[PDB]
Amino acid sequence: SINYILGLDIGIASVGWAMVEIDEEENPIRLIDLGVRVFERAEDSLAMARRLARSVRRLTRRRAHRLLRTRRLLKREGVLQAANFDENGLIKSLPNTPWQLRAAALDRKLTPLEWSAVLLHLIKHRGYLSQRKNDFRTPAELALNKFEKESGHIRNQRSDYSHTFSRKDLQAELILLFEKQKEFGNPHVSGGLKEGIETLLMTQRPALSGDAVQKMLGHCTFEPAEPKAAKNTYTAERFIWLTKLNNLRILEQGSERPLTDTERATLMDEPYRKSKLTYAQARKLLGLEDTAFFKGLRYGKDNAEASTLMEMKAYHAISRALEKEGLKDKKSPLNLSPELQDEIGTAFSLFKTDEDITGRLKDRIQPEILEALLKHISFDKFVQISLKALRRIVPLMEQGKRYDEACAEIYGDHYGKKNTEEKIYLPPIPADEIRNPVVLRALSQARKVINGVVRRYGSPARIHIETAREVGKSFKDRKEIEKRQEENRKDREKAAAKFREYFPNFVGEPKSKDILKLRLYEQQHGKCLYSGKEINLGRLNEKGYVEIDAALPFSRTWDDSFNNKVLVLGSENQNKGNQTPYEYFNGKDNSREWQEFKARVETSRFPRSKKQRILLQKFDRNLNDTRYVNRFLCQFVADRMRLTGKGKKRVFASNGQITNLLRGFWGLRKVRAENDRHHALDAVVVACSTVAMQQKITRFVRYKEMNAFDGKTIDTGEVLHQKTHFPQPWEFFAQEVMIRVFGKPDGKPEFEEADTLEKLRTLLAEKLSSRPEAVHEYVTPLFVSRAPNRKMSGQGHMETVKSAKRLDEGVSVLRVPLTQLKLKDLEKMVNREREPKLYEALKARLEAHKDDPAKAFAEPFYKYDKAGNRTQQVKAVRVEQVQKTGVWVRNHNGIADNATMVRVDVFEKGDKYYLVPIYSWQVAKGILPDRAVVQGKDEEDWQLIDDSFNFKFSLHPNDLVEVITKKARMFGYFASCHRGTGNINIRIHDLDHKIGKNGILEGIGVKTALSFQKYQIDELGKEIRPCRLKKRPPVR
RNA sequence: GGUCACUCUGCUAUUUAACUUUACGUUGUAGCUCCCUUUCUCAUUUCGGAAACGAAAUGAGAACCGUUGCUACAAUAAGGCCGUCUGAAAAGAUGUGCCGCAACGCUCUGCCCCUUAAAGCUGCUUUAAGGGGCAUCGUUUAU
DNA sequence: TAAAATCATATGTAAAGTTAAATAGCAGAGTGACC
DNA sequence: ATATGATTTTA
Ligand SMILES: [Mg+2]
Repeated sequence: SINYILGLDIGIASVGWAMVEIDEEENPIRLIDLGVRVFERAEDSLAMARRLARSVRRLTRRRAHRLLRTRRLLKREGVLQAANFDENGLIKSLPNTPWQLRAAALDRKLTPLEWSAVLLHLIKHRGYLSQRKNDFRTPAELALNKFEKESGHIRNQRSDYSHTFSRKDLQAELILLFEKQKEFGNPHVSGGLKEGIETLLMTQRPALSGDAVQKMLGHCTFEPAEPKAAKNTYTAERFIWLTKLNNLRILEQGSERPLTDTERATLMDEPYRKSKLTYAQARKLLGLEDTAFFKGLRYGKDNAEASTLMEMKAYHAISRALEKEGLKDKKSPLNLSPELQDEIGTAFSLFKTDEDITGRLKDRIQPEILEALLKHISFDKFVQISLKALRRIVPLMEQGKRYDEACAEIYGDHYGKKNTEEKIYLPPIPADEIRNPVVLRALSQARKVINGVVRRYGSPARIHIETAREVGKSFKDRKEIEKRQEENRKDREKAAAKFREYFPNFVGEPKSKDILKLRLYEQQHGKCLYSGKEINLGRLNEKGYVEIDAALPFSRTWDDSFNNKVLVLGSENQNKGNQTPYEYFNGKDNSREWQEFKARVETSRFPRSKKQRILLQKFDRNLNDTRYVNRFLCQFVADRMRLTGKGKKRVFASNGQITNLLRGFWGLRKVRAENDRHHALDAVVVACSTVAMQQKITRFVRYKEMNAFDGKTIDTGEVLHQKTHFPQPWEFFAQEVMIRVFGKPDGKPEFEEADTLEKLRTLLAEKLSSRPEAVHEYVTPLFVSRAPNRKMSGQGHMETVKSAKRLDEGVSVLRVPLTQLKLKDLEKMVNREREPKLYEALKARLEAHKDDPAKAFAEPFYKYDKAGNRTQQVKAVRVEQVQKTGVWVRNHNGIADNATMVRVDVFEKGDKYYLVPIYSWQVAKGILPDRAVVQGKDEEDWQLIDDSFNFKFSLHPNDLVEVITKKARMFGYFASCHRGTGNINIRIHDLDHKIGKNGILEGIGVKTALSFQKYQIDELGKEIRPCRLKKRPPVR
């Protein structure tokens, strides 16, 4: 066959792959083949969006269900008498004054209709119930009075948020309303009715029930049939304390030593004996004259030995719960067998509801103790090793054995249980282990590419993959990194301690967002960074008092990084909406408030990176998934695939820094020429990168002070690039590579590409004259393959609903806010002529404010009668919009634009092609469209399809298409189809931004097309084979 | 001696998946409401008149439609279902009711492509066996 | 004018929480491949 | 990014 090395540059969206032939001494000698697999889809996540849509489906459905149940309950308790309901089960003549009725129920009897309206309104708007284990008289009255005698509206609004009502405040309202209405008569104050209404209002499903944790929990390292153990387990805590104890090291004057058996015995039961065993305390218990330090620590400008080193969190948690419930003496030790401690830790870790926990503990532990435990405990996180393996390992570590010693005595080695069964073809990725569809897709596509090169060229000798790791750093660099991480650790400790201070009643310990809140409270000086008012730290858990605002919105930045979050008031955050602080304070004209906000920012303890981001006034993603893909790939490949290389480790995990340095050392520095083809180039370097070069680079950067991106060292002040030490594979490596990868010659991107075998072979036999091994069998050009998306589902329609009452005309009607009503919108306002004075006044404001609606309508706009008096305020106006097509939604009461076109069917009649667009909602419906696009006309005047039309094929996104238009011949990848125009759009495989519009041929006609035919292509860019459909495919 | 990979532990930073809720936003429908096109009915006032009667203009009042603001109800993908109790059925009662914008895969089905063999035919076709790829198929994924 | 290109404009949003999984890096203990 | 109205250019 042939001996090559396969190199891989894998990203979130692409797999650049390359092959290099090596000799019997495994050096590189020839570039055999290369390609780029682009498997992404048209651009949070798709899975995240799916999850949010599912959650809102469940929310809508559960509210509808409980309101249905409420109407039913009202019927069964005789409140309503079935002359009250209609065909739809709705209540006829249901009054629409429930706030006023909720206020009046404090002072009079209510009509059965009034009282039903009150109950349904309370249950529909039921407020937020805390989910953490732990006027007046009425929120209604209060709302009515201040808000409406003073705000004009009761409900919250987009830019004017006004109230926050607890579910318990509304529960108090409900109870007080039944008590009052029973003072006044109201034969509808049943005990059953009360129970039912209050249960419908208060009930909500648990966040975790049953096996929810177990289905997510991992499995043991050593015995994979067993689940992980919880950290809040006597066995797991004893394991962690034994590993900290056996691995503890005293750095003496010059020598270091492990703890003596006697010292280990002096410490063993210390974390059990007291709340925490700190380093300074252990120091005092150990003798340890002052010229003795601990390997680890920090030993900075703080009391480092005050840091903990161990507390038996679960031991003392259980102990303190039992103590606080008068069941264990504080002085006395905990009185439960370790098996029971493990069982109760596992219980509160796997299960969170009282029901589920008791269902696993009642027969194991005494009901007084279980009562005390449900009350004060919260547990989580689970260590990496099951309880079984830990029960086997921790006794040996009690004896002094190291971690690996015990693991090797018991299981043979401390590497754990690995499945390694070589196969020639990489086995599919388990996908049980990877709950990340983007990572899973990248891994599956890399598998497809690898098994493709194996089906085509046999087994690779060695596979080199580019990871996301960084080169072993200097000793100064990583100690600076350590200082900064340690600064953060101490900030998190201070926040957690502050939180324990203010909230002694909290059950469990602070969670991450809790440390986030208080760490912001610290860095911000205890004030809302938008309003300047101090934050009442006593109520952080009150829903709505303060909210963690993504300063730059998630919908616009997809950013959750700490530098993006500020701690602001609930009202302030919600009025901010999805604006940036710059937009929110209008800092174009430095508003009185934008000057203040900026100042508040500059006087904060924020890092100067966060400060710059909080104020950006400018726009124009994810590498975690990439590193994850790669670590997994390397591990997977090594563990499971046949390789011909000489050694035992035939997979080399590389990283971008080694590729960057080799491209800088070999000439391929490539400022900003980023086009899909480049991923092949990297792959080549990855295949040429070897372990020796890894090691040598690491030595130069760590011990010889080399910068690990530019490749330069500075002596005095010389600035020398270390190019010499890393010879490229062959002399003219750069030139050949550039030609093979990109078609054109290295020096000039200006030249037209060689786009076939003959042109490319001639070009590279010419340019590099001397090297005759450059050309050979496999020197086909680089044609970037793209995965096809032939999936039939997707977003059915856009999410704005528009009025279709005038759809025959060909217009939708949507009510636009004035602050958004720009002057081109105004002339399409519906009452442009019905209300001429209104049109003219709106025009006047827009013209006076240079057509800036936010400034034009910052002052409230009202209508005026003929007498000149002020009348109603205008905050929005219906506006007409063209609508020639759409999706009926919301019980056929509105219409929305199309969102996703699933496929385009092509037919032929008289050597003319026609296009039938099919969208997602039609699949939902089961409709297979009859009419093909006519450019100028609406869909009714489109071409009916019947027996007289020859179906050619169907077309999904990124299917390969060839269109010949006696003006030009074009080949690609289908992207879009224009219903208005009837044309298609195609991506050029390499998305070369010089041809088309950013690499997309927009507006390609296929009506007069000489030839219009669909192709396929493999993972490598090989085997381009046109295919013809036989029978037109249904949609269901 | 170094670098690396992996095992476990503490930590820092970031991300993913799953779940439970809130409040908005949009559309429709109502009630009160703002403007306002049209159309009636009446009044007043000018014109005309032999009479009755007609004509304008203004001002009240309605009504269709448009529609401003507040409140409520319904819907919140398009589309499909499930338990329990009555009931011969028709169907009624009922529920912390369940799915639907992602991904993987090849066991069943559909659908594209390649190889090998056999036979035919003057490059195609049928039978067979194997091998891929994508799915409207199986599953993660159900009351 | 019919068909093909080009330009142009619009896309749902803010929170509260219970969880599990992953990776990059710092540090501590180890084994083994590899330079 | 896609979906598609609105406009200009081309056969
Ligand atoms: Mg915000």
